[PDB]
Amino acid sequence: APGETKEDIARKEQLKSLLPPLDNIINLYDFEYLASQTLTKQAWAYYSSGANDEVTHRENHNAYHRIFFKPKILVDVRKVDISTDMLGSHVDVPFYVSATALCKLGNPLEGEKDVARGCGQGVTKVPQMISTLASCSPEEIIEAAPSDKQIQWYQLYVNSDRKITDDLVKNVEKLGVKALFVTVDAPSLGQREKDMKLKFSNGASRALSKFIDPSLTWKDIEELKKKTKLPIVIKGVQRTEDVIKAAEIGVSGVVLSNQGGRQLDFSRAPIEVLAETMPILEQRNLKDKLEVFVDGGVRRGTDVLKALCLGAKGVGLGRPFLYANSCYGRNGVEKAIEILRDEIEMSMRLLGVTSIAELKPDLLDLSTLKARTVGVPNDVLYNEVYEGPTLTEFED
Amino acid sequence: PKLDMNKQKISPAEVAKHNKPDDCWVVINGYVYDLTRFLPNHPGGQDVIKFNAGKDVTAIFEPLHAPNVIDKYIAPEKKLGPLQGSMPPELVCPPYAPGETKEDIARKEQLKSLLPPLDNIINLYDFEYLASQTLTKQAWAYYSSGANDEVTHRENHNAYHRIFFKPKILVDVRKVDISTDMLGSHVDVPFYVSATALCKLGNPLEGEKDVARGCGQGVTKVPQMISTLASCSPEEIIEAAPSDKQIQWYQLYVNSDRKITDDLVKNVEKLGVKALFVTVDAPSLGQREKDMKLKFSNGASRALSKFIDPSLTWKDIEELKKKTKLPIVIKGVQRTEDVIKAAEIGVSGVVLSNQGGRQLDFSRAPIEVLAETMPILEQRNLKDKLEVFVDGGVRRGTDVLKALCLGAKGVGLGRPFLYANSCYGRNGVEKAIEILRDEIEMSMRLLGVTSIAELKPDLLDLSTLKARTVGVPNDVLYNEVYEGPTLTEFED
Ligand code: HEM
Ligand SMILES: Cc1cc2nc3c(=O)[nH]c(=O)nc-3n(C[C@H](O)[C@H](O)[C@H](O)COP(=O)(O)O)c2cc1C
Ligand SMILES: Cc1cc2nc3c(=O)[nH]c(=O)nc-3n(C[C@H](O)[C@H](O)[C@H](O)COP(=O)(O)O)c2cc1C
Repeated sequence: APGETKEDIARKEQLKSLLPPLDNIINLYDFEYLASQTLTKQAWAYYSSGANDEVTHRENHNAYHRIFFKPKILVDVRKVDISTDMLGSHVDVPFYVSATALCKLGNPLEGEKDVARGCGQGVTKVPQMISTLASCSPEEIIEAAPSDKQIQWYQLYVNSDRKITDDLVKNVEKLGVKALFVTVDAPSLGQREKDMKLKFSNGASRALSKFIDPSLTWKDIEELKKKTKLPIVIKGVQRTEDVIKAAEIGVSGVVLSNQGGRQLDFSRAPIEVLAETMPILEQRNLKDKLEVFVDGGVRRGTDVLKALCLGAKGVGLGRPFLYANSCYGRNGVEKAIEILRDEIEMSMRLLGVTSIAELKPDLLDLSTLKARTVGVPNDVLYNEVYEGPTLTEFED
Repeated sequence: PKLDMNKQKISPAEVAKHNKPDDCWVVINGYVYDLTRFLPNHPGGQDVIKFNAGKDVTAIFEPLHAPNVIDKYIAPEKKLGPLQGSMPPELVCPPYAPGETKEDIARKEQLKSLLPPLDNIINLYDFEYLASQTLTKQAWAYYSSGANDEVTHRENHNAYHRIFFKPKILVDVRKVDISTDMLGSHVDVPFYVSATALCKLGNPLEGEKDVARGCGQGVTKVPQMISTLASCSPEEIIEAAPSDKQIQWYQLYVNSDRKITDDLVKNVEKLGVKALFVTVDAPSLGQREKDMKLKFSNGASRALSKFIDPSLTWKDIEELKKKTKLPIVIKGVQRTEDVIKAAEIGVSGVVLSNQGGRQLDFSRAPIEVLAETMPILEQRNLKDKLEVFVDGGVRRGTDVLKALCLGAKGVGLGRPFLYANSCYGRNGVEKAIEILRDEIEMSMRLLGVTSIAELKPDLLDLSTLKARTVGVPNDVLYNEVYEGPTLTEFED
């Protein structure tokens, strides 16, 4: 606690349903606000933070905005269809809760259970990665799913102990789960400063966690494809050339990620990555060779749509659901599933197409995609004195 | 210093009569000195000694200059003779508090070990924030400011942000190696301490010495380039320095009295510093507004000083080269052609620097330069003729990294070690070091590489290097009118 000024009772009156009626809620940002000051300093830090200066973090969201829509007109759109298949499941929606370690932190009672409950409770059901570090037992989780259609997914951090892993691997292949997400981006953890900052007060490879095997490789991989039947997605790719390495070692999926930028500041945003990639995957003919996935930044229908439009087999969010959960639990979480589904939906029509398959790039103004500028330090001295036009008054 | 002479005598209200900065005598410690000559030529504005002339002064001189100061820069016969008795009070100078207010107590008692534990600091920025609350309205002023509209200084840093990474994945990075080597010696870390002047302002007490300490003492250890305008002597800073395998570099401002210089050099070469970095981007003293803005709440070329000689020229560097065994580095190059010229005279390296924005506002980011330049160095088959350095504005290891992949042999920080030393002294400095090295190692890891030679342009997303932008000066009236959307509530 101990940033926990008995103010846990500012927090308390807030949680203490100060929260609005879970349907006054309007977008994913709404969750996130309520989250930011009801959760614990400690939880909120863990969750919110990002690598160092938190550019890549923020950059991932913004890069969506170099991208604008060319939409399509007088296209009959009474009915739109928004579903698609991932790793040959077929899939309500085309986005996916994703793997968000320690939810017991903002959901003490329920944890990532409240998540699955969430992705299955509702007319809509969506996938789920299960962090290799949940607050819960894979079993404890994998069991609170209602619909037996709800799909489910293992993200896994290899180990040091090629044993413990070779165990969980099949331990989980035992319990159901339709694939493997190996999270390569995370040999060390990143220096998530908002965390450290209260984990006290309020040659140092102390920040390589040894759950993660900092020594992972393409062998260790081309291995594990053999030690299993499940498919494999390499979560955390960060360039073109690595992508091709999955393509060649012929694995299955990829996520273009950087862990919500919690990893390395000045990593690019995945949407940039996607965008340069996909088209190369035309000219090699590894075109269908590989499902590609994208994450982080994602807060709107539009975001998602854009991703798709660009190539994504499927798009992932963490935080949003992560807040969702921690304060309406599984209900919160499914409203989320609800929310984001509608944005996908209305936009789809205003966009002029009816199947996710119909989502091709030509629907995108992609001409500014690389306008990723840094302006010059505006002029302190002159702005300070300058003074602007003013609006007419009102009387007396 | 001292002198004594033997002979002369003198007086507690008749040398009170030279105050006219035309005719200038003063009394320092025991002794009396004719100024009139050196006046216009004295590093920190000339000015401050018009405004104090015909006094004692020790208040003012003592705690902020180098020792052997007199007995280096003045002739044996300005060294006039003893004061007999003293002088009366105003007519012996209280030092030296431009803008200070019995508030060096909001200050004092903030320093009031009120300052966090050194293990609390997490980046370079916090030193600077601390520093900024504790240092002296001038110590802050001076350390912190840059020329003019302060634009090259922010740009030096911001420029790093138009570079992004392309990291390598699945690479065994259990062990990584940030050491590298520089200019002949081999080094622990790929970056150094640039020279800063007067640290005794922020560390009134050991100044440049605690820096030498902070980079010698720990297990990771680092190159200190020493300023020709240190608060301490070099002798001091060099027999200050705790470690043997520690390494120290001299920065030269060449005097107009090319002798004084030639002695500086031979002497430093004897305490075996290891390189000389001749700083060339200060023929005039650039103009540091916030620092001026002090005096005034209390020429045309009052910015020259026979001290920093403003007429040094490649012939001069080429003639330096023959009087010395130390490798020469030219500090403050700002574009590709003067880099090649250095190459063509075969000096042994250059620093791309613009002194951290203090000199010429609208100098470039030395990052951007280095980018444009290095490849050029290739196409002239003049690749490794030349070690390239780079400074200004570097605040996180990713920065350092970005420069290394770019070709830099090495990178310098200035203020952060200053602010660090200032608040915290030698552990301050080391602590910084440590902070930085960790960042580097850690990101060097995330990037998918294990040693410094594997940093390379193939790791960088350069595609928006050049995107320095200026946005159209935009829309007070509309912005004023637009109400943006809004997040939901909680319920009273
Ligand atoms: C007599 C031989 C002297 C020598 C060799 C000398 C040398 C120096 C040097 C290297 C500096 C650092 C300034 C910078 O940032 O550019 C300095 C600054 C300073 N000097 Fe001296 N100085 C001398 C005499 C004096 C005298 C007579 C005074 C009378 C007060 C004086 C007062 C100061 C002060 C107050 C500063 C710091 C102010 C600032 O630049 O913000 N010095 N001097
Ligand atoms: C609080 C938190 C915990 C995370 N834990 C994991 C994890 O255990 N394993 C994993 O592969 N990704 C982890 N991630 C990364 C995500 O799966 C995902 O890449 C990310 O959140 C995408 O960005 P976004 O949150 O803004 O939507 C986590 C992210 C957050 C915010
Ligand atoms: C307070 C101060 C004093 C300086 N004095 C000198 C000096 O005497 N000689 C020199 O060559 N450079 C001097 N410099 C410039 C640097 O050595 C260096 O180029 C600069 O500090 C690099 O930028 P940074 O402070 O953003 O890291 C000084 C810089 C500062 C900030």
